[PDB]
Amino acid sequence: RFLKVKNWETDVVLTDTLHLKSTLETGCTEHICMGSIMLPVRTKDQLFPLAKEFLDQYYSSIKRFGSKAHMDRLEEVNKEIESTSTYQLKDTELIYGAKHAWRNASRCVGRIQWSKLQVFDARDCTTAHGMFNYICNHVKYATNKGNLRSAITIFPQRTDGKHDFRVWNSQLIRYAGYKQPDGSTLGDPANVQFTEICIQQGWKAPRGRFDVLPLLLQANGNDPELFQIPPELVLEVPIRHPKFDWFKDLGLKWYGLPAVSNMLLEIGGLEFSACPFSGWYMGTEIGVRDYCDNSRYNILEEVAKKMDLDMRKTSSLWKDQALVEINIAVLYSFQSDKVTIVDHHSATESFIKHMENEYRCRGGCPADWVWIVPPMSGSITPVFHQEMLNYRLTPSFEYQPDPWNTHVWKG
Amino acid sequence: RFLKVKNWETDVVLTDTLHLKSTLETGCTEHICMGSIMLPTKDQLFPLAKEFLDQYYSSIKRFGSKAHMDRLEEVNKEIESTSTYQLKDTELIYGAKHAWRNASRCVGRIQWSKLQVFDARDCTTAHGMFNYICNHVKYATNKGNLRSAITIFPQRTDGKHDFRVWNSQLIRYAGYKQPDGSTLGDPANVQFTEICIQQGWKAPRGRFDVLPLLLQANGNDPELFQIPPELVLEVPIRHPKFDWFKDLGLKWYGLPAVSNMLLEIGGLEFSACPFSGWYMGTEIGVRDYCDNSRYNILEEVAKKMDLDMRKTSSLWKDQALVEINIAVLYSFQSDKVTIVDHHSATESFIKHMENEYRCRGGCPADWVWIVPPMSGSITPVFHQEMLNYRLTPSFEYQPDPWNTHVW
Ligand code: HEM
Ligand code: HEM
Ligand SMILES: Cc1cc(N)nc(COC[C@@H]2C[C@@H](OCc3cc(C)cc(N)n3)CN2)c1
Ligand SMILES: Cc1cc(N)nc(COC[C@@H]2C[C@@H](OCc3cc(C)cc(N)n3)CN2)c1
Ligand SMILES: C[C@H](O)[C@H](O)[C@H]1CNc2nc(N)[nH]c(=O)c2N1
Ligand SMILES: C[C@H](O)[C@H](O)[C@H]1CNc2nc(N)[nH]c(=O)c2N1
Ligand SMILES: [Zn+2]
Repeated sequence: RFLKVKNWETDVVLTDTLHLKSTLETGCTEHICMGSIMLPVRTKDQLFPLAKEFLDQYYSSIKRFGSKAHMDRLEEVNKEIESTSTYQLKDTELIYGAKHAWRNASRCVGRIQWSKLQVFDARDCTTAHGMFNYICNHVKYATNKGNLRSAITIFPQRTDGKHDFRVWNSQLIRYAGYKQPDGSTLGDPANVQFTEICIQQGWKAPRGRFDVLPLLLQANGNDPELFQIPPELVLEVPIRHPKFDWFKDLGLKWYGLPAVSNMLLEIGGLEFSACPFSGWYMGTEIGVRDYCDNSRYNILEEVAKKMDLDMRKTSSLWKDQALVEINIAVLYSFQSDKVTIVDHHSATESFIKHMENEYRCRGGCPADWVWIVPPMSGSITPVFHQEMLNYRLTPSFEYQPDPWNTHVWKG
Repeated sequence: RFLKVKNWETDVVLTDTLHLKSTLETGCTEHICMGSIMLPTKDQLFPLAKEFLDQYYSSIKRFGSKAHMDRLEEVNKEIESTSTYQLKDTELIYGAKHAWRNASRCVGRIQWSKLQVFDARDCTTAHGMFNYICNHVKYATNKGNLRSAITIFPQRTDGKHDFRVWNSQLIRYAGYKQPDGSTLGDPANVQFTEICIQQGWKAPRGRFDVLPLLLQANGNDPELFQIPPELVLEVPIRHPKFDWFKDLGLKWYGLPAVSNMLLEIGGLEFSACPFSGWYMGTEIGVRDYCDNSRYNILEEVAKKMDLDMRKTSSLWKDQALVEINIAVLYSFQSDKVTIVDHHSATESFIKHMENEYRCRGGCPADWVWIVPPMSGSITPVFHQEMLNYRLTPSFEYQPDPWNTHVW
C-alpha cells in the first residue's frame, strides 16, 4: 500500500511505503487521534523475532542479506538466546542500531545529521564511578570547545530489570530549581523535584538561578550516587543582545550542550536504559521554551518592561515582540562565542531536504508535526506546510518512567 | 475507553467521555497517525435521523417522552414514503449550532450558541440565493460590530439538484496569472477567477478585486452576481508607528465567511450553507499576507524596516511578521471592525474547553489547527493536550463544484 503526503506550499507530493514496516502503536485509532498527547524483563519467545527483524535490517543495510555471515549470525544469536536468555550486540550492530534510533526519531527536527553520530560503547561499565568517567568523556568530546559533535554513550543493557543502569538526570547538564516558602521558584521550575532528590542524597546546593545540577548515577540496579561534573567541562553562554545593551543585565546564560539522559534505546529487542545522547541547540529551544514558557524561566514580562512595549492589552503583541528579541539574543550570543547553534529557519529547511531524501531513498520518514513545527513563527517555516505521517520504527528511543518512582531502595 | 488530557503548563487534567459518541473515522490507525493531513439510500438515513433526534430530545430534557416517540414515528413515516425528511425549525437551528460546536478545527467555538441561523430552505433560484446572501452579509457585518451567522439553502435530494456557492468564501480577492510570470492579487484564487472570467465576469485586473458570487440553484448551471460594494466592509492596513506601512497599499475584508462546506444534520446534507464569524488577526497577518504562496509580503516589509536580510539567524522574517500582525490588529480596531488577537482567542478556547469537559464530557479539538501560526508556545493551547474525533452534526469538506458539475 502507498500513502501520499502533500506540501501545501509547493504542491510536491511524496509517497510513503516505509510505514509498512512499523509495528509498535501510535495511540490513535480509526475513531480518535491522539497526535497531541505527550505520552499516548522479556521472554525468549518475543526476543528472537525482534533480534531477527533487526539483524535482517542490519544485514540488508550492508548488502549482505542472506549471506553465510548473516545466517551464521542469526544461528549464533538464536543459540545465545536459548542458552542465556539474552544476547550481546556486535560493536557494528550497536553503532548501526544507535544511528537508526535517531533516524527513526519522529519528533526530531535535526535528523539530517543522523549518520554523523559518535557512539561510545560503555557496555563494559560496572559502577557509578565508572559511569561518571564515561559521561565526562562524552561531555568533553561532544563539547569540543564549542564546535559541537553529536554523540551517544551506551551503558549495559537491561537484564532482569532488577539491575538497570540509569542516569537519574533528565539531561546531563541542567539547572537546579528551588521552591521557596513563598511559593516562588529560584532557578528552573522544570527541575524542582529532581533538585530536591539531589539535596536529599547530600548535594550542597548553591541556591542560585543557574546552578548546574550534579549527576545522579545508578549502576547495576544499585542505589544512585552523586557526582559533580568538572566545571571546566560545562560550556556556558552569557546572553546578550546585538542592539539592546541592557539585555546582559538580565543576568541570563545557558549551557551549550543539550544531552538527553532519561530515554531508553531499543535495538533488536534489547533495552539500553542508560544511553545519554547529545547534539546541538536549535535557538528556539532556549529562547522560546526554556526562557519564555510560563512554567520555566518566564522572562517575557521583564523583557517587555525593559523594551517599554505597551503591556496594557495583549493586542499590542508585546509578548510576540519581546519573544523575537530574546531569540535574536540567544542566536547572537552563541554565534559570538563560537558555540554551535542553528536557527529555526535553517533547521526546518534542512529537515525538509532530509525528509525528501528519505522518501526517495528509504520510502519514508516518520515525523511528528506537533513536535517538528517550531514554537514560534510556525507558518513562516516550511515544515508547517508539510503533511507528515507519524509511525513507529525500531531501533528507537522511548520514554521511560522516572527512576525515583520505580527504584527499589537497597540502603 | 475513558481518556485523559493534560495541560502541561497548569497540570490540570480533564476526562473525556464524549469521544465514545464519535461516529465517523479519523484517518488514523493504530499503526499510523494522519493528524497533519489536510484531508484524510433509504436504509442509511433512518439510523442517522434517529441518532440526531435522540440527541435533540435529550438536549431539551424530553428524552423518551411522547413528543419524542411521536417525532421519531413521523420522520420514520416520511423517509419510508418520500425517501427523505424535513427538519423542524427548532431542529435546524440546533443542528447548525451543533455543527459549529463540533468543528474540531475552530478556535472560536466559545461563541457556538450565539449563531443567527437564516433558514433559506424556501429558495429556488440563483437570484434568490444572491438576495439571501446579501442579507446575510449585511446582518453579519452590522457596520463593523460583527455577528455570527449561517444561511442554509435547500438540502440535497437526489444529488443532481444541488445548491452550491461556487466561491470558497463569500468575500475573497481575485488572482490573475500574468504574462510576466508572477501572480497579481491572491494566488489562492487563480482557478476560480478564471472560471468567473469564463462565465463572463469583466475582471478589473487589480490586486484586491472582490470576486463575484457564482451561485448554483437546484443543480442548475451557476450564475454570476456582484455583491453590492457598499455591503463589503474593507479595512486599509496601517501601522501605529511605521508611517510608511500604508504605502504598501494593503487592505483586507472584515467578514470571514466560508461558503464551500457541507452541513450534515441527522443524515440530511446541506451543500450550500455559507457561515461567517469574525477574524483572528493571524489569519490575515500571518497566513493571508505572509504565506509564500499567498500575498507573500515579508520581503517587502523587511526591506522597508531596513532589517539585515543577509542571514536567516538575524530573525528578520520573525521581526517583520510581528509588525505586520500588529498593523492588522491596529487597523481593524481603529476602524471599529471586530477582530480578536491570538492570545485572547486561545485563552477563550481554553475556557471553552474546560466548559465543554465540565458540561458535555469533552470537546473534539485538532491541535494542528488550533495552535496559531505564530508564537505557538506563548499561547495556552500549545501546552494543552487535545483529542480529535468526529461528531455530527458537522461541517465537512466537499469537492469543488467545477470538477463535479455537468454543464
Ligand atoms: C544535532 C543537532 C540536533 C538538533 C538541532 C535536534 C533538535 C531537536 C529538537 C528541537 C527536538 C524537540 C526538543 C524539544 O522541543 O524538547 C528534538 C527531539 C528529539 N531528538 Fe533531536 N536534535 C539533534 C540531535 C539529536 C541526537 C544526536 C539525537 C539522538 C542520537 C536526537 C534524538 C532526539 C529524540 C529521541 C527527540 C524526541 C525527544 C522527546 O520525545 O522528548 N536528536 N531534537
Ligand atoms: C466568531 C468568531 C470565529 C472565530 C474567531 C473563528 C476562528 C477560526 C479559525 C482561526 C479557524 C482556522 C481558519 C484557518 O486557519 O483557515 C477556524 C476554522 C473553522 N471554523 Fe471558526 N471561527 C469563528 C466562527 C465560526 C463559525 C460561526 C462557524 C460555523 C458556524 C465556524 C466553523 C469553522 C469550521 C468548520 C472551521 C474549519 C474550516 C476548515 O476546515 O477549513 N467558525 N475558525
Ligand atoms: C513526559 C515526556 C515525554 C517526552 N517524550 N518528552 C517530554 C519533554 O521533552 C523534554 C525535552 C526533550 C529533550 O531535548 C530535545 C533535544 C535533544 C537533543 C539531543 C538535541 C536538541 N537540540 N534537543 C530535553 N527537553 C516529556
Ligand atoms: C467562519 C470563520 C471564521 C474565521 N475567523 N475564520 C475562518 C477561516 O476559514 C475560512 C477558510 C476555510 C479554511 O480553508 C482551508 C482548507 C483548505 C482545504 C483544501 C480543506 C480544508 N478543510 N480547509 C481556511 N480559510 C472562518
Ligand atoms: C500538548 C502538546 O502535545 C505539548 O505541549 C507539545 C506540543 N509540541 C511540542 N513540540 C516540541 N518540539 N517540544 C515540546 O515539548 C512540545 N510540547
Ligand atoms: C500540512 C498541515 O496540516 C497544514 O499546513 C495545516 C497546519 N495547520 C493549520 N492550521 C490552521 N489554523 N489553518 C491551516 O490552514 C493549517 N494548515
Ligand atoms: Zn492520529
